[PDB]
Amino acid sequence: APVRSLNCTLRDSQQKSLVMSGPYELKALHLQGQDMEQQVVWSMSFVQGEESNDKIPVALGLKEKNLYLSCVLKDDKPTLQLESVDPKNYPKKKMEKRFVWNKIEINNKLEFESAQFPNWYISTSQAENMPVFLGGTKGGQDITDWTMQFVSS
Repeated sequence: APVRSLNCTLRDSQQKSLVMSGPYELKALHLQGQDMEQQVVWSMSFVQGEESNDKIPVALGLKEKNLYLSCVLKDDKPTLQLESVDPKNYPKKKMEKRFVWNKIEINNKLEFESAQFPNWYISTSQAENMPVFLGGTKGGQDITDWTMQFVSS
């Protein structure tokens, strides 16, 4: 097949799950039991780019939906957003740079660094039910570590 993908869910190091807040926004919160069902399921694609043993470029989109995690400048600052794309042309092996994320395997966790903006990571707040955002600080007050779970697809 052209581009390879696998389905998964993501949780931050504080065990918070992701749910689609608005139409183009994600929020992180502690979920368990029935609520679990609300969590977003992703289709992670292995696209083209600078690769390494612990740095794999990927694209992140919602499963079965033409929505992808993108990186753009807003108020002179790298920002995260969910972007709509033509459902016929995606996903592809050569994704536009703003859609590429470097999946980094640290200790036993994962970090998602923007390919566009070096050292900017998909982060979550310690707080409950807050938006997921792009952060440029490491080891600070915000969470930048994740674990992924593979789903039967």
